[PDB]
Amino acid sequence: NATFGMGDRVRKKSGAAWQGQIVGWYCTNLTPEGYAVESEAHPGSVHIYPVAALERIN
Amino acid sequence: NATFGMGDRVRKKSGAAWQGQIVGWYCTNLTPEGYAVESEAHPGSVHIYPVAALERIN
Amino acid sequence: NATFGMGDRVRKKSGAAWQGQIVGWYCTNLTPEGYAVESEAHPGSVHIYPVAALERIN
Amino acid sequence: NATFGMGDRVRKKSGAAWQGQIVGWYCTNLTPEGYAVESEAHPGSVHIYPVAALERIN
Ligand code: NA
Ligand code: NA
Repeated sequence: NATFGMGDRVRKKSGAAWQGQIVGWYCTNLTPEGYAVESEAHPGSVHIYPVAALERIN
Repeated sequence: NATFGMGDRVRKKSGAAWQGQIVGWYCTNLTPEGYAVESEAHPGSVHIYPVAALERIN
Repeated sequence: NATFGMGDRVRKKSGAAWQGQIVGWYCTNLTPEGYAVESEAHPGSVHIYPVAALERIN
Repeated sequence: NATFGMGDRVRKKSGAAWQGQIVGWYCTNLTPEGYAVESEAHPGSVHIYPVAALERIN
């Protein structure tokens, strides 16, 4: 039931910015659906965010 | 061919410390096999590391 | 007018946990008063947070 | 004796990329001279690095 798949382009909706491709997944009690996103601006740098923080873009 | 699975207890081998359970996975060109690890000391806090940075513990 | 000083013991108030000593400072438009905190559980690992996310403890 | 000052434009020398302005400082035993850098590509997002990881650019 994953919202995003590998390679989707996503951005953070608000606050500190982040944008790039989905490169992984994680799950905790605090964040039952989380994603790893590699920056499209800073190759190799990856952030993890809850699904609710992210939106898919073209 | 994953080295670790969900729930394995791992620690960072050197440098800044980190220890807890595997909670996810990611893959980039820089890090073709990476893991998300939730701290066992700081619930909810998650770091991502390359496989080579981590070792499984009891 | 800094809320915390070097060496203060602080914790994150909510969400993902973090606890340890103040080891630095930063300032952005999003976070005009921010602090670096070295984990007391994971030596060497440092997170940065806005002041509003942190509280001083004994 | 700080290598960089607030507002210097810096980049990470190798590995995962990062580039933007110095916005803060930190010091630990592992990293006796560290800096906070706000991405110029992703406003509001800040990483911390040891001085040896960074170089000043125009
Ligand atoms: Na991380
Ligand atoms: Na950082």
